Amino acid sequence: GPVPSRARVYTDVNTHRPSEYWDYESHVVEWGNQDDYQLVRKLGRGKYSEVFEAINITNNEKVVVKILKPVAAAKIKREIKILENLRGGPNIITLADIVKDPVSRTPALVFEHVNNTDFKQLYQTLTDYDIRFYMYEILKALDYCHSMGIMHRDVKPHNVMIDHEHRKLRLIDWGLAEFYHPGQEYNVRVASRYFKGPELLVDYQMYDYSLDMWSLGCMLASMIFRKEPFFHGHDNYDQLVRIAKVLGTEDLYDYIDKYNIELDPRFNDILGRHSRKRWERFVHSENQHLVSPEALDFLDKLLRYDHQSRLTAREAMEHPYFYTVVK
Ligand SMILES: Nc1ncnc2c1ncn2[C@@H]1O[C@H](COP(=O)(O)OP(=O)(O)OP(=O)(O)O)[C@@H](O)[C@H]1O
Ligand SMILES: COc1ccc(C)cc1-c1ccc(CN)cc1Cl
Repeated sequence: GPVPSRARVYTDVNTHRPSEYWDYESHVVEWGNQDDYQLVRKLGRGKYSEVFEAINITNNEKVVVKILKPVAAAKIKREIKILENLRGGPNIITLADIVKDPVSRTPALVFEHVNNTDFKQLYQTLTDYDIRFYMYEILKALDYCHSMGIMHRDVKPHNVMIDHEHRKLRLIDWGLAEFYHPGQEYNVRVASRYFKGPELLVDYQMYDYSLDMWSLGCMLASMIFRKEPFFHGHDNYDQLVRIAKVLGTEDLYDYIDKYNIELDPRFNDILGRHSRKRWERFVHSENQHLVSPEALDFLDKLLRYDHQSRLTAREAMEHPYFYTVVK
Protein backbone atom coordinates (compact mmCIF):
# COMPACT_ATOMS: atom_id res chain seq x y z
CA GLY A 1 0.00 0.00 0.00
CA PRO A 2 1.08 3.67 0.39
CA VAL A 3 4.55 4.36 1.74
CA PRO A 4 4.35 6.16 5.14
CA SER A 5 5.51 9.76 5.64
CA ARG A 6 6.45 11.95 8.59
CA ALA A 7 7.16 15.68 8.89
CA ARG A 8 10.84 16.73 8.57
CA VAL A 9 10.36 19.18 11.51
CA TYR A 10 8.47 19.17 14.85
CA THR A 11 7.85 15.42 14.72
CA ASP A 12 8.25 14.87 18.47
CA VAL A 13 6.45 17.89 19.84
CA ASN A 14 3.31 16.05 20.95
CA THR A 15 5.06 13.03 22.51
CA HIS A 16 7.46 15.38 24.38
CA ARG A 17 4.60 17.36 25.93
CA PRO A 18 2.24 15.91 28.58
CA SER A 19 -0.87 14.02 27.47
CA GLU A 20 -3.08 16.84 28.83
CA TYR A 21 -1.64 19.00 25.97
CA TRP A 22 -2.96 17.02 22.94
CA ASP A 23 -5.61 14.78 24.53
CA TYR A 24 -8.43 17.27 23.85
CA GLU A 25 -11.20 14.76 24.80
CA SER A 26 -9.95 14.73 28.45
CA HIS A 27 -10.06 18.60 28.65
CA VAL A 28 -12.57 20.14 31.08
CA VAL A 29 -13.97 23.42 29.65
CA GLU A 30 -13.94 26.41 32.05
CA TRP A 31 -17.28 28.16 31.37
CA GLY A 32 -17.56 31.94 31.58
CA ASN A 33 -20.72 34.07 32.01
CA GLN A 34 -22.82 34.53 28.85
CA ASP A 35 -24.32 37.78 30.37
CA ASP A 36 -20.92 39.54 30.05
CA TYR A 37 -21.60 39.67 26.29
CA GLN A 38 -24.24 41.67 24.49
CA LEU A 39 -24.68 40.67 20.82
CA VAL A 40 -24.61 43.72 18.45
CA ARG A 41 -24.90 42.42 14.85
CA LYS A 42 -24.62 39.17 12.94
CA LEU A 43 -21.36 39.11 10.91
CA GLY A 44 -21.94 35.78 9.18
CA ARG A 45 -23.00 32.14 9.23
CA GLY A 46 -21.20 29.10 7.87
CA LYS A 47 -22.05 25.40 7.99
CA TYR A 48 -20.40 25.21 11.45
CA SER A 49 -21.14 28.48 13.31
CA GLU A 50 -22.98 31.81 13.47
CA VAL A 51 -20.67 34.74 14.06
CA PHE A 52 -21.66 37.93 15.90
CA GLU A 53 -20.00 41.23 16.73
CA ALA A 54 -20.61 41.83 20.47
CA ILE A 55 -19.59 44.09 23.39
CA ASN A 56 -18.01 42.72 26.56
CA ILE A 57 -20.03 44.88 29.02
CA THR A 58 -17.42 44.35 31.84
CA ASN A 59 -14.86 46.53 29.89
CA ASN A 60 -17.00 47.95 26.95
CA GLU A 61 -14.52 46.37 24.41
CA LYS A 62 -15.69 44.86 21.06
CA VAL A 63 -15.48 41.06 20.79
CA VAL A 64 -16.57 38.43 18.26
CA VAL A 65 -18.80 35.54 19.36
CA LYS A 66 -18.80 32.30 17.37
CA ILE A 67 -21.89 30.28 18.35
CA LEU A 68 -21.18 26.71 17.29
CA LYS A 69 -23.80 24.76 15.34
CA PRO A 70 -24.57 21.20 16.69
CA VAL A 71 -22.53 19.64 13.78
CA ALA A 72 -19.43 21.56 15.08
CA ALA A 73 -20.54 20.99 18.76
CA ALA A 74 -19.12 17.39 18.56
CA LYS A 75 -15.45 18.45 17.85
CA ILE A 76 -15.61 21.67 19.96
CA LYS A 77 -13.04 20.44 22.53
CA ARG A 78 -10.38 20.11 19.76
CA GLU A 79 -10.83 23.76 18.66
CA ILE A 80 -10.91 24.93 22.30
CA LYS A 81 -7.75 22.98 23.25
CA ILE A 82 -5.87 24.24 20.17
CA LEU A 83 -6.93 27.87 20.85
CA GLU A 84 -5.91 27.61 24.53
CA ASN A 85 -2.58 25.91 23.60
CA LEU A 86 -1.74 28.65 21.07
CA ARG A 87 -3.06 31.61 23.08
CA GLY A 88 -0.58 34.50 23.19
CA GLY A 89 1.39 33.12 20.22
CA PRO A 90 2.47 35.55 17.45
CA ASN A 91 -0.46 36.55 15.22
CA ILE A 92 -2.74 33.84 16.70
CA ILE A 93 -6.32 35.05 17.42
CA THR A 94 -6.94 35.27 21.20
CA LEU A 95 -9.76 33.15 22.64
CA ALA A 96 -11.09 35.51 25.37
CA ASP A 97 -13.81 33.20 26.80
CA ILE A 98 -16.07 30.16 26.30
CA VAL A 99 -19.78 30.48 27.28
CA LYS A 100 -22.97 28.41 26.81
CA ASP A 101 -25.30 30.30 24.46
CA PRO A 102 -28.77 30.60 26.09
CA VAL A 103 -30.60 30.25 22.75
CA SER A 104 -28.67 27.57 20.83
CA ARG A 105 -27.66 25.70 24.07
CA THR A 106 -24.27 25.12 22.41
CA PRO A 107 -20.78 26.50 23.22
CA ALA A 108 -20.03 30.02 22.03
CA LEU A 109 -16.35 31.02 21.64
CA VAL A 110 -15.55 34.63 22.42
CA PHE A 111 -12.56 36.10 20.51
CA GLU A 112 -10.72 39.42 20.50
CA HIS A 113 -12.16 41.65 17.78
CA VAL A 114 -9.99 42.57 14.75
CA ASN A 115 -11.09 45.55 12.63
CA ASN A 116 -10.58 43.56 9.36
CA THR A 117 -9.95 45.68 6.26
CA ASP A 118 -12.17 44.62 3.31
CA PHE A 119 -10.72 41.56 1.45
CA LYS A 120 -11.35 43.18 -2.01
CA GLN A 121 -9.70 46.40 -0.73
CA LEU A 122 -6.65 44.47 0.55
CA TYR A 123 -6.38 42.20 -2.58
CA GLN A 124 -6.58 45.24 -4.87
CA THR A 125 -4.30 47.70 -3.03
CA LEU A 126 -1.60 45.81 -1.12
CA THR A 127 1.77 46.88 -2.53
CA ASP A 128 4.77 44.56 -3.22
CA TYR A 129 6.27 45.66 0.16
CA ASP A 130 2.92 45.02 2.00
CA ILE A 131 2.58 41.50 0.50
CA ARG A 132 6.09 40.64 1.77
CA PHE A 133 5.32 42.25 5.15
CA TYR A 134 2.02 40.33 5.66
CA MET A 135 3.41 37.06 4.29
CA TYR A 136 6.14 37.31 7.01
CA GLU A 137 3.44 37.91 9.65
CA ILE A 138 1.48 34.78 8.45
CA LEU A 139 4.72 32.76 8.62
CA LYS A 140 5.21 33.80 12.27
CA ALA A 141 1.73 32.32 13.01
CA LEU A 142 2.38 29.13 11.02
CA ASP A 143 5.81 28.45 12.49
CA TYR A 144 4.35 29.02 15.95
CA CYS A 145 1.47 26.63 15.55
CA HIS A 146 3.58 23.99 13.76
CA SER A 147 6.26 24.32 16.57
CA MET A 148 3.37 23.72 18.98
CA GLY A 149 2.48 20.41 17.20
CA ILE A 150 -0.60 21.80 15.40
CA MET A 151 -1.51 22.10 11.69
CA HIS A 152 -4.13 24.73 10.77
CA ARG A 153 -5.49 22.87 7.62
CA ASP A 154 -7.63 25.83 6.44
CA VAL A 155 -5.13 28.53 5.45
CA LYS A 156 -6.88 30.93 3.02
CA PRO A 157 -7.52 34.72 2.84
CA HIS A 158 -10.89 34.56 4.66
CA ASN A 159 -9.05 33.02 7.66
CA VAL A 160 -6.50 35.85 7.88
CA MET A 161 -7.80 39.02 9.55
CA ILE A 162 -5.82 42.15 8.66
CA ASP A 163 -6.27 45.50 10.39
CA HIS A 164 -4.30 47.38 7.72
CA GLU A 165 -4.43 50.70 9.69
CA HIS A 166 -2.47 49.12 12.57
CA ARG A 167 -0.45 46.67 10.35
CA LYS A 168 -1.92 43.90 12.56
CA LEU A 169 -2.64 40.37 11.29
CA ARG A 170 -4.43 37.44 12.95
CA LEU A 171 -4.79 33.85 11.85
CA ILE A 172 -8.34 32.75 12.75
CA ASP A 173 -10.79 29.81 12.37
CA TRP A 174 -9.03 26.95 14.05
CA GLY A 175 -12.10 24.69 13.62
CA LEU A 176 -10.29 22.39 11.14
CA ALA A 177 -6.94 22.49 13.04
CA GLU A 178 -5.45 19.20 14.27
CA PHE A 179 -2.61 17.91 16.44
CA TYR A 180 0.18 16.37 14.34
CA HIS A 181 1.07 12.83 15.47
CA PRO A 182 3.65 11.00 13.29
CA GLY A 183 2.12 8.08 11.38
CA GLN A 184 -1.48 9.27 11.90
CA GLU A 185 -3.80 9.04 8.87
CA TYR A 186 -5.88 12.21 8.63
CA ASN A 187 -9.09 13.07 6.87
CA VAL A 188 -8.31 14.51 3.41
CA ARG A 189 -11.63 16.50 3.41
CA VAL A 190 -9.98 19.63 4.86
CA ALA A 191 -9.02 23.13 3.50
CA SER A 192 -11.05 25.01 0.85
CA ARG A 193 -10.93 23.65 -2.78
CA TYR A 194 -8.53 26.19 -4.32
CA PHE A 195 -6.08 25.84 -1.37
CA LYS A 196 -6.11 22.00 -1.17
CA GLY A 197 -2.64 20.42 -1.38
CA PRO A 198 -1.93 17.67 -3.94
CA GLU A 199 -1.70 15.23 -0.96
CA LEU A 200 -5.44 15.83 -0.29
CA LEU A 201 -6.31 15.62 -4.00
CA VAL A 202 -4.59 12.22 -4.46
CA ASP A 203 -6.07 10.91 -1.13
CA TYR A 204 -2.74 10.59 0.71
CA GLN A 205 -3.77 10.63 4.42
CA MET A 206 -0.38 10.71 6.21
CA TYR A 207 0.12 14.43 5.65
CA ASP A 208 1.51 17.05 8.02
CA TYR A 209 2.22 20.77 8.68
CA SER A 210 3.52 21.13 5.08
CA LEU A 211 -0.15 21.10 3.86
CA ASP A 212 -0.34 24.71 5.30
CA MET A 213 2.71 25.72 3.26
CA TRP A 214 0.97 24.65 -0.03
CA SER A 215 -2.15 26.68 0.93
CA LEU A 216 0.12 29.67 1.70
CA GLY A 217 1.76 29.29 -1.74
CA CYS A 218 -1.75 29.36 -3.34
CA MET A 219 -2.48 32.64 -1.57
CA LEU A 220 0.87 34.13 -2.67
CA ALA A 221 0.44 33.04 -6.31
CA SER A 222 -3.05 34.63 -6.60
CA MET A 223 -1.81 37.84 -4.97
CA ILE A 224 1.44 38.43 -7.01
CA PHE A 225 -0.01 37.27 -10.35
CA ARG A 226 -3.47 38.95 -9.97
CA LYS A 227 -5.13 35.61 -10.71
CA GLU A 228 -7.91 34.82 -8.25
CA PRO A 229 -7.81 31.89 -7.40
CA PHE A 230 -4.53 30.76 -8.89
CA PHE A 231 -5.61 27.10 -9.37
CA HIS A 232 -9.28 27.43 -10.38
CA GLY A 233 -10.66 23.88 -10.32
CA HIS A 234 -14.34 23.19 -11.07
CA ASP A 235 -14.24 20.29 -8.53
CA ASN A 236 -11.58 18.33 -6.52
CA TYR A 237 -10.55 16.36 -9.64
CA ASP A 238 -10.25 19.31 -11.98
CA GLN A 239 -8.35 21.00 -9.07
CA LEU A 240 -5.48 18.51 -9.53
CA VAL A 241 -5.61 19.01 -13.36
CA ARG A 242 -5.32 22.82 -12.87
CA ILE A 243 -2.21 22.20 -10.71
CA ALA A 244 -0.78 19.76 -13.28
CA LYS A 245 -1.15 22.37 -16.09
CA VAL A 246 1.33 24.55 -14.13
CA LEU A 247 3.67 22.11 -12.32
CA GLY A 248 3.55 19.43 -15.02
CA THR A 249 2.43 15.81 -15.00
CA GLU A 250 5.96 14.20 -14.82
CA ASP A 251 6.62 15.55 -11.29
CA LEU A 252 3.05 14.47 -10.36
CA TYR A 253 3.77 10.90 -11.43
CA ASP A 254 7.15 10.98 -9.63
CA TYR A 255 5.27 12.11 -6.42
CA ILE A 256 2.64 9.35 -6.61
CA ASP A 257 5.38 6.77 -7.42
CA LYS A 258 7.50 7.84 -4.43
CA TYR A 259 4.61 7.42 -1.98
CA ASN A 260 3.22 4.28 -3.81
CA ILE A 261 -0.12 6.10 -4.35
CA GLU A 262 -2.51 4.87 -7.05
CA LEU A 263 -4.43 7.76 -8.63
CA ASP A 264 -8.18 7.45 -8.85
CA PRO A 265 -8.72 5.93 -12.39
CA ARG A 266 -11.10 8.83 -13.22
CA PHE A 267 -7.87 10.90 -13.72
CA ASN A 268 -6.81 8.74 -16.75
CA ASP A 269 -9.29 10.61 -19.03
CA ILE A 270 -8.78 14.22 -17.71
CA LEU A 271 -5.16 14.72 -16.56
CA GLY A 272 -3.45 14.66 -19.98
CA ARG A 273 0.30 15.32 -20.38
CA HIS A 274 1.68 18.71 -19.35
CA SER A 275 5.11 20.11 -18.95
CA ARG A 276 6.07 22.39 -16.06
CA LYS A 277 5.58 26.03 -16.95
CA ARG A 278 8.23 28.57 -15.98
CA TRP A 279 6.87 31.04 -13.39
CA GLU A 280 7.62 34.04 -15.74
CA ARG A 281 4.88 32.82 -18.08
CA PHE A 282 2.37 34.23 -15.57
CA VAL A 283 3.93 37.74 -15.54
CA HIS A 284 2.18 40.50 -17.46
CA SER A 285 1.99 44.30 -17.47
CA GLU A 286 -0.79 44.31 -14.79
CA ASN A 287 1.13 42.22 -12.21
CA GLN A 288 4.80 43.08 -12.97
CA HIS A 289 4.84 45.54 -9.96
CA LEU A 290 4.28 42.57 -7.55
CA VAL A 291 6.70 40.12 -9.14
CA SER A 292 10.45 39.81 -8.57
CA PRO A 293 13.00 36.98 -9.06
CA GLU A 294 12.90 36.49 -5.20
CA ALA A 295 9.03 36.21 -5.20
CA LEU A 296 9.20 33.61 -8.03
CA ASP A 297 11.92 31.60 -6.28
CA PHE A 298 9.99 31.65 -2.99
CA LEU A 299 6.73 30.61 -4.68
CA ASP A 300 8.59 27.83 -6.55
CA LYS A 301 9.77 26.41 -3.18
CA LEU A 302 6.23 26.34 -1.67
CA LEU A 303 4.26 24.99 -4.64
CA ARG A 304 5.77 21.54 -4.84
CA TYR A 305 3.85 18.28 -5.20
CA ASP A 306 6.08 16.48 -2.70
CA HIS A 307 4.94 17.70 0.73
CA GLN A 308 8.37 16.74 2.19
CA SER A 309 10.19 19.02 -0.33
CA ARG A 310 8.34 22.29 0.48
CA LEU A 311 9.96 25.01 2.57
CA THR A 312 8.97 24.79 6.22
CA ALA A 313 7.64 28.02 7.78
CA ARG A 314 10.99 28.69 9.52
CA GLU A 315 12.96 28.05 6.25
CA ALA A 316 10.50 30.33 4.41
CA MET A 317 11.27 33.16 6.90
CA GLU A 318 14.98 32.92 5.86
CA HIS A 319 14.14 33.54 2.16
CA PRO A 320 15.60 36.50 0.23
CA TYR A 321 12.00 37.60 -0.60
CA PHE A 322 11.84 38.95 2.98
CA TYR A 323 15.20 40.73 3.04
CA THR A 324 13.44 44.06 2.23
CA VAL A 325 10.94 43.74 5.11
CA VAL A 326 11.79 45.80 8.22
CA LYS A 327 12.48 43.50 11.21
N1 LIG B 1 -11.84 37.86 15.62
C1 LIG B 1 -12.60 38.43 14.66
N2 LIG B 1 -12.67 39.77 14.52
C2 LIG B 1 -13.42 40.35 13.57
N3 LIG B 1 -14.16 39.66 12.69
C3 LIG B 1 -14.18 38.31 12.71
C4 LIG B 1 -13.39 37.60 13.71
N4 LIG B 1 -13.59 36.29 13.51
C5 LIG B 1 -14.44 36.16 12.46
N5 LIG B 1 -14.78 37.37 11.98
C6 LIG B 1 -15.71 37.64 10.85
O1 LIG B 1 -16.89 36.87 11.01
C7 LIG B 1 -17.54 36.77 9.74
C8 LIG B 1 -18.18 35.39 9.59
O2 LIG B 1 -18.23 35.06 8.21
P1 LIG B 1 -18.30 33.53 7.73
O3 LIG B 1 -18.62 32.66 8.92
O4 LIG B 1 -19.17 33.47 6.51
O5 LIG B 1 -16.75 33.28 7.34
P2 LIG B 1 -16.06 33.81 5.98
O6 LIG B 1 -15.12 34.92 6.35
O7 LIG B 1 -17.10 34.07 4.93
O8 LIG B 1 -15.15 32.55 5.59
P3 LIG B 1 -15.59 31.46 4.48
O9 LIG B 1 -14.86 31.93 3.24
O10 LIG B 1 -15.10 30.15 5.02
O11 LIG B 1 -17.09 31.58 4.37
C9 LIG B 1 -16.47 37.03 8.69
O12 LIG B 1 -16.85 38.19 7.95
C10 LIG B 1 -15.19 37.27 9.47
O13 LIG B 1 -14.39 38.31 8.90
C1 LIG C 1 -4.85 36.31 -1.37
O1 LIG C 1 -4.84 37.08 -0.17
C2 LIG C 1 -3.63 37.37 0.38
C3 LIG C 1 -2.42 36.98 -0.17
C4 LIG C 1 -1.24 37.34 0.46
C5 LIG C 1 -1.24 38.09 1.62
C6 LIG C 1 0.06 38.50 2.28
C7 LIG C 1 -2.46 38.46 2.16
C8 LIG C 1 -3.67 38.11 1.57
C9 LIG C 1 -4.94 38.52 2.24
C10 LIG C 1 -5.24 37.98 3.49
C11 LIG C 1 -6.40 38.35 4.16
C12 LIG C 1 -7.29 39.26 3.61
C13 LIG C 1 -8.55 39.66 4.31
N1 LIG C 1 -9.33 38.55 4.86
C14 LIG C 1 -6.99 39.80 2.36
C15 LIG C 1 -5.84 39.43 1.69
CL1 LIG C 1 -5.52 40.16 0.15
